[PDB]
Formats: sequence, structure tokens, C-alpha cells
Amino acid sequence: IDVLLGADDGSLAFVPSEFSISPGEKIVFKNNAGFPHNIVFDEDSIPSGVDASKISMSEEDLLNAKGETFEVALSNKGEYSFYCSPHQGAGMVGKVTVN
Ligand SMILES: [Hg+2]
Repeated sequence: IDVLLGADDGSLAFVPSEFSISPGEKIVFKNNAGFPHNIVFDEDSIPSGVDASKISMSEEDLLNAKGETFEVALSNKGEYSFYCSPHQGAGMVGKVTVN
């Protein structure tokens, strides 16, 4: 599935921000507008036993240019909350369900 980082009008959102995938499906996060952007999974809000470090950028890593991508595949079933660290407060958050 392709997820835009920043809407085409510059709003600080993941597009889409809520979505479902099957195990092993790759999410391609695409730097679009309003950067810098990153993707960080909340360790307290992902399935038990999942290593956040495997599926997240570092809070310190940033995508600074249009078209940079971050790709990840999830396999454990359940709900995954994620956010962009620099824009968390602006509401740039999302949740993926693996079902
Ligand atoms: Hg962001």
C-alpha cells in the first residue's frame, strides 16, 4: 500500500492515515509535502512481542526531500499506532491493522 507523507495541499497528515493490510504486505511511505517527515511506531501501541526498532525509523532520522521513501512489511496480526515525531502534536498520526 502507498501512504503519502503530507497531503497535496501541504497538510501534515498520512494519506491514508487508517488502513488494513495482510501479513507480509509492504507499506511504502512516500515523502510528499510538508517535510521533514519520519515514521515511528509506538512501542506501547503495537502487538505484544514485536520489536518497534525493526519496523520504525529512529526518532532522529528524517526524510527531507520529495520522493524519499520508507518501506516496511508487518507480519504479526493486530493494531499498530504510528506517528511522525516532529509533527506528532500537529496530529500527524496513523494506525494500521494487520488482519
Ligand atoms: Hg511529519
